[PDB]
Amino acid sequence: AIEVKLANMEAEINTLKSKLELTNKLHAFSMGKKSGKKFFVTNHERMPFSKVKALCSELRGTVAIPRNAEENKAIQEVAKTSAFLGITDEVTEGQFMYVTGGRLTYSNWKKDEPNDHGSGEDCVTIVDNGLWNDISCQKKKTAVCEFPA
Amino acid sequence: AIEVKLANMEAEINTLKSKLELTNKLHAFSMGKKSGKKFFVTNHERMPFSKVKALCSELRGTVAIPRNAEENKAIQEVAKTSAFLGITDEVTEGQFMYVTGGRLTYSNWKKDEPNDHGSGEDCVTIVDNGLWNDISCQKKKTAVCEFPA
Amino acid sequence: AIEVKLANMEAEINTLKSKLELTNKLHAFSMGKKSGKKFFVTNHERMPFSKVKALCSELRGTVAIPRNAEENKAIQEVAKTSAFLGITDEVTEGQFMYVTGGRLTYSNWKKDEPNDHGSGEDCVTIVDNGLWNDISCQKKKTAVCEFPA
Ligand SMILES: CO[C@@H]1O[C@H](CO)[C@@H](O[C@@H]2O[C@H](CO)[C@H](O)[C@H](O[C@]3(C(=O)O)C[C@H](O)[C@@H](NC(C)=O)[C@H]([C@H](O)[C@H](O)CO)O3)[C@H]2O)[C@H](O[C@@H]2O[C@@H](C)[C@@H](O)[C@@H](O)[C@@H]2O)[C@H]1NC(C)=O
Ligand SMILES: CO[C@@H]1O[C@H](CO)[C@@H](O[C@@H]2O[C@H](CO)[C@H](O)[C@H](O[C@]3(C(=O)O)C[C@H](O)[C@@H](NC(C)=O)[C@H]([C@H](O)[C@H](O)CO)O3)[C@H]2O)[C@H](O[C@@H]2O[C@@H](C)[C@@H](O)[C@@H](O)[C@@H]2O)[C@H]1NC(C)=O
Ligand SMILES: CC(=O)N[C@@H]1[C@@H](O[C@@H]2O[C@@H](C)[C@@H](O)[C@@H](O)[C@@H]2O)[C@H](O[C@@H]2O[C@H](CO)[C@H](O)[C@H](O[C@]3(C(=O)O)C[C@H](O)[C@@H](NC(C)=O)[C@H]([C@H](O)[C@H](O)CO)O3)[C@H]2O)[C@@H](CO)O[C@H]1O
Ligand SMILES: [Ca+2]
Ligand SMILES: [Ca+2]
Ligand SMILES: [Ca+2]
Ligand SMILES: [Ca+2]
Ligand SMILES: [Ca+2]
Ligand SMILES: [Ca+2]
Ligand SMILES: [Ca+2]
Ligand SMILES: [Ca+2]
Ligand SMILES: [Ca+2]
Ligand SMILES: [Ca+2]
Ligand SMILES: [Cl-]
Ligand SMILES: [Cl-]
Ligand SMILES: [Cl-]
Repeated sequence: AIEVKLANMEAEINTLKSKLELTNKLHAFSMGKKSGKKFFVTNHERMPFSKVKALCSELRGTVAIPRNAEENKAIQEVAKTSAFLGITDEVTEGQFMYVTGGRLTYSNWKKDEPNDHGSGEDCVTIVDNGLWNDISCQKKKTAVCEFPA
Repeated sequence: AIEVKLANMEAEINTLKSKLELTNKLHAFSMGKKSGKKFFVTNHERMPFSKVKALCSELRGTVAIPRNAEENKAIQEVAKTSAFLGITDEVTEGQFMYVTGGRLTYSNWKKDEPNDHGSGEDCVTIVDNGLWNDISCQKKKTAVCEFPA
Repeated sequence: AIEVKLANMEAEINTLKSKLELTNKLHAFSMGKKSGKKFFVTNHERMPFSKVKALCSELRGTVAIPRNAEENKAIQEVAKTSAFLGITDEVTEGQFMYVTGGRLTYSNWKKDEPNDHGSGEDCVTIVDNGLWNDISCQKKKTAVCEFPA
């Protein structure tokens, strides 16, 4: 009994792992994930940058980061309203870095941005026209998480 | 060896349990669940109150209940049409109680309601405007379930 | 004690099986699944018929098939644009069959369709008004899958 029951349970676990993987595939599909492309998801809730970071991390994702014009538009369509991007110059003023590390490979700043206006702006929002503007990380913007391709 | 196989399998199970919980979190988020707020969801099907109660229970949820104006609006936008609420006055006419227990606190009655019209109306529906109207439980209204915050 | 650990593992696995099924049920409900009815899902991605079939099959579903006017309207609403249906006359020109087997019964062909235009058209697409047209399986249309009732 012992060894047989153990061997079976191993098959039971393997079966459940496959089922859960398929469930995740179906869930990603319904969330709009295109084949071989990373995808963006939002609950349409507005919150400060720190809360967005924590939220996406818990979901094992990251704050949405556009690496090109296509992805920039994609985020825009998902968010619908101004949302935070996973880009800040919190570590060193003037040096915008990805929250995942590294300097920007792609940008789409509005004229005269980023300006660190007034009291300061260390976060980035993608406006309702695709251009970027740095804003206060304390302002409440739409939470948009990104998941791997 | 057996003890090692067993320990290793317990580890796989814990990981799988954590992974499914993550799947649940991401799903709720994609469906609009806000931070620290109850999750309201509908399949847009209209049915009698008894079926709504049965359906939500099968999903391990309950018929949506607005505890305040904020939740009332949240349910209003998920339903979009007239939907049953988890409130009835079947025990003592005029005394509305939540299906999960307790006396009705927050209410948002429409003018001249509740009127227990005709043969009697013991269920409650949140109509398009967000206001409430008492209606026969046998009538078919949208099914909206609620899950914990 | 080995046997005690084994029995707990079985209870852990069975609890996990039930929870995964609850997750699947809740996901179907959120996707608009009506009681005792099959449901449809789409990621809004356009691809050739062979790709759609492969995708749905991988998710344990099939390319959407309207068996009546109700299902047709439902698919039309999910798709939003022209999408492939799980119906083709690839095996024998002129005789449309469901990808899962059997000859086509209910149909909703547009005026003067099907016409196997030019070199040929063996796949079927549901257009914006809900009517059908036969087209090349090589063309890219929205991927819409159906899952069991
Ligand atoms: C004066 O106050 C208002 O009076 C009207 C009419 O009595 C109420 O609306 C009726 O509500 C009853 C609920 O028991 C029914 O829904 C009536 O509707 C039908 C019906 O019985 O199903 C619709 C049928 O199509 C109709 N038959 C035909 C052949 O047309 C049928 C007959 O006319 C009826 O049997 C004759 O007695 O009537 C409604 O007309 C108002 O109640 C409010 O609105 C309704 C629609 C419900 O939502 C109630 O919960 C509301 O209180 C009532 N309003 C107030 C403020 O008192
Ligand atoms: C009178 O009957 C009607 O005839 C027209 C013209 O042939 C059909 O429309 C064509 O259908 C074919 C189906 O294979 C293609 O969709 C044609 O479209 C293209 C194409 O071949 O992809 C579009 C290309 O952009 C175009 N090329 C350029 C450079 O512009 C190309 C060329 O014109 C063509 O290849 C030259 O050889 O045409 C359609 O024009 C009608 O078919 C029906 O409507 C179309 C749009 C499809 O939905 C078909 O499945 C429909 O049956 C046809 N209608 C009927 C009722 O018989
Ligand atoms: C190109 C440029 O430099 N433009 C300047 C404006 O900044 C641009 O637009 C604003 C809206 C932001 O998007 C910037 O990122 C962008 O560069 C600038 O506008 C002012 O910017 C500051 C940024 O620190 C701020 O957004 C001002 O709005 C608020 C504020 O957040 O501080 C909005 C608050 O709701 C409001 N408070 C209340 C209680 O209503 C405050 C409040 O009025 C001030 O704190 C009072 O001191 O303002 C926004 O106006 C503009 C300002 O002069 O200058 C442009 O050159
Ligand atoms: Ca700074
Ligand atoms: Ca700055
Ligand atoms: Ca700025
Ligand atoms: Ca009564
Ligand atoms: Ca009553
Ligand atoms: Ca009434
Ligand atoms: Ca053919
Ligand atoms: Ca012809
Ligand atoms: Ca053909
Ligand atoms: Ca045709
Ligand atoms: Cl800041
Ligand atoms: Cl009643
Ligand atoms: Cl073809």
